[PDB]
Amino acid sequence: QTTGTATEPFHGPHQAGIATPPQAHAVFLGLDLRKGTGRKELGRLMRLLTDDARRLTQGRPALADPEPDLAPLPSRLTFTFGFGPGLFKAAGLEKQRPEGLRPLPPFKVDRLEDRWSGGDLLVQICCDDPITLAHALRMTVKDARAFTRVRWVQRGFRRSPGVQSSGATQRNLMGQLDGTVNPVPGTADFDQAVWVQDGPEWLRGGTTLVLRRIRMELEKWDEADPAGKEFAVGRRLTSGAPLTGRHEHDEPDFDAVDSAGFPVIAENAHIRLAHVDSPRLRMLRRPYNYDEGLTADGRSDAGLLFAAYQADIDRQFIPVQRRLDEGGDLLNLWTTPIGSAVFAIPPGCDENGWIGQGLLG
Amino acid sequence: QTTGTATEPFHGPHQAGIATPPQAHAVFLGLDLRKGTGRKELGRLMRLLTDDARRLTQGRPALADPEPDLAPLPSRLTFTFGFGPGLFKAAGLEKQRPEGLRPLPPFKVDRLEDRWSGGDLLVQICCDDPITLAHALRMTVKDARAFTRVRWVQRGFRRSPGVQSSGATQRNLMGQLDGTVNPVPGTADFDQAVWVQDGPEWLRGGTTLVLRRIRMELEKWDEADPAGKEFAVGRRLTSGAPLTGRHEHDEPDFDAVDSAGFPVIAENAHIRLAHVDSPRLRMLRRPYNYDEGLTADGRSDAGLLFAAYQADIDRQFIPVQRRLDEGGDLLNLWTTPIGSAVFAIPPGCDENGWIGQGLLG
Ligand code: HEM
Ligand code: HEM
Repeated sequence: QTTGTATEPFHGPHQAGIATPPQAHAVFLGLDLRKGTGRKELGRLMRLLTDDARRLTQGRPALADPEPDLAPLPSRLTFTFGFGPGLFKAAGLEKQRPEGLRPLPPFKVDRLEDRWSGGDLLVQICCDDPITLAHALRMTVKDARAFTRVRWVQRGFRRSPGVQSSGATQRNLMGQLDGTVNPVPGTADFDQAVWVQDGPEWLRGGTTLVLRRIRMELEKWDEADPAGKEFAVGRRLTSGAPLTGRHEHDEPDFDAVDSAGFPVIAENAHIRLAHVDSPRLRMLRRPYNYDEGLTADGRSDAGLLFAAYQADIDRQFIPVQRRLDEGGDLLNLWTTPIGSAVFAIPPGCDENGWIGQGLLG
Repeated sequence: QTTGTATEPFHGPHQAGIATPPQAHAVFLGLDLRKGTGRKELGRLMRLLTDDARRLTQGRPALADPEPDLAPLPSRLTFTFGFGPGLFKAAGLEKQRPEGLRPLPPFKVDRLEDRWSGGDLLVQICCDDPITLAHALRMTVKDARAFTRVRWVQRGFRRSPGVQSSGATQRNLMGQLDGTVNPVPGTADFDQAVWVQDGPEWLRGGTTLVLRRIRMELEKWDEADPAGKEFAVGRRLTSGAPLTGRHEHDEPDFDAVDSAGFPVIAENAHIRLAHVDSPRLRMLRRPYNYDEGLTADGRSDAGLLFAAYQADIDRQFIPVQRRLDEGGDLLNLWTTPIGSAVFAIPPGCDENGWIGQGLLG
């Protein structure tokens, strides 16, 4: 009943944390495999981590929990595990790597930093409470340290629980309503867009994650005229309505023109370039905001942990980003991708099973 | 009514953020004055910041707000401004610096880092929502940048709103219930312990802040035996009860002995060394937790933003810390102060007034 006692099921055909409505906090933990971590070792690793998530998400201490009193109040804690391209070579399982699971191709907007890119193994931990989250992260590292090195850890947040109603769209650190057009969990379009059905059999019921750390150049954004800001996106700042409508969820009319005959939503508006007509081909956007550090003279380092889930990186992610990589895409003046990683996310498990057992077992 | 629409009054005899029950998130912003920032400039600065807090805490955009749509949902946003020792020399107001407002004396446990210590000007921003908080921080830096350089920014969190009931004690990242013995806002003991009445007149109705960034050596803490953990503190881990009682709020009996004649609460137990018999001399503890970064092999960098408020640093803070600085203080094995700063926090203001006007006006 409480924000603190509420739980998310750990077991199911799918891993939690994907269809789960985004919780208030997230940590994306990126791990590289140690020299001796092969197929057997990854099995022991995933069995450890599986049981940790199984207990902690239900508010129970992990086995050998160093802080058992931090286990209760799970606050909708979820774990989502993902396998990077390198994990299949280390496992001797190159035959099982999906064809599209590989570093994204270069984009003109890219300013990618190694310290925010790549990784053999992802542990994505989401939770409505940051103390519960912190404990879950320590326990993960307690069992992963023998097998892996920490490549990076990216921390993000959304609104605190209760600040806005459930399902209402939340704003990003540019002040924009962010998440209006999105596959809805528990619809035909969602399952077909998100859950893998083709390709190697182990991944069916899983998905893929494209995780891109995108900096917001807020100093430049601030000085941008507000009417220019709406022209660049294709929607109004306060209402979130498309420029052709009046309410946030009005459907963007990409054929409307104005008095002078010009498109109401501009040719390079961000919702035009990013739109895909076929809903079943769309990506699931499930981002978190980040805010990290200030320089001496007061420049912010903040932006978006852009988390995209799709059944097929080549069909559903790369074309959109390629289309965004154009010159007239005005949002590129104010955003800069500084990190890129891709992960194959296995199906869920039941009792007696473990995450990744279909691949590594 | 909502966690998001709830507000804290900005105006009053005292600044908010001190007696205010701690909100879910905090940022402590440490600023050093630029070479040209004297008494007149500090007046313009404090008038800018005052009006920013006045509007933003009530869910209204600041003047020249770059992200006005991030102003609503204030979520109990508060600002607390503090003046460092150097601020009085730059203002030509050395006569008005409280005698005790100076860097803390050295302690044996100290491992102080310049990047977490000192500062001429504090902006402490607390809020139940991290997006609201982030916007408030950007607006603060927007108006402070011309006058100051950012020395440090320390970010901290407690439970999310709704995870525990109001007033229930929350745990720290060592799993300990933290905050049981504390002056209660709106009692004689609180007002006498917290609000300045003696010393220079401008500070009456204000207070002082001792802000110490204290790292938790969690790798060592984890390997410490649980019964040893309770012996070191003087209280039980799950219940929070003193070793002489059964419930969290039972009064510690510092005269009880066991069968063998030995003190039940040990001579160097952390609640014994830190206890002050006279409640009116106690400090107000209002800490935040921090969790920042992992090394390659999985060591955490986490701990406590220990925020202590008192009318008199020499009478109410330094003796306790000095008493904690002893050799048998076992908590010192697992905690390390890595940052120290002190601030004089002015009284509040009304409309037509501004924070610090009694000092700088
Ligand atoms: C910091 C970077 C970005 C910001 C601030 C941003 C912002 C927005 C905003 C304000 C909207 C309209 C509201 C909504 O429907 O969510 C939107 C829509 C969308 N964005 Fe972005 N976006 C960013 C990056 C990206 C990237 C890299 C992609 C890559 C695929 C992407 C894909 C989409 C899609 C598919 C939509 C839905 C458009 C539609 O069909 O109406 N966004 N974004
Ligand atoms: C990371 C460092 C620290 C940790 C983990 C810690 C933890 C605790 C715990 C678990 C308690 C008992 C529960 C409570 O009443 O809050 C306590 C009490 C207390 N602590 Fe600490 N503490 C730390 C540092 C400090 C420091 C530096 C001071 C400096 C004055 C201090 C002053 C006090 C006081 C006054 C009490 C109340 C004791 C009583 O009269 O019963 N603590 N602390």
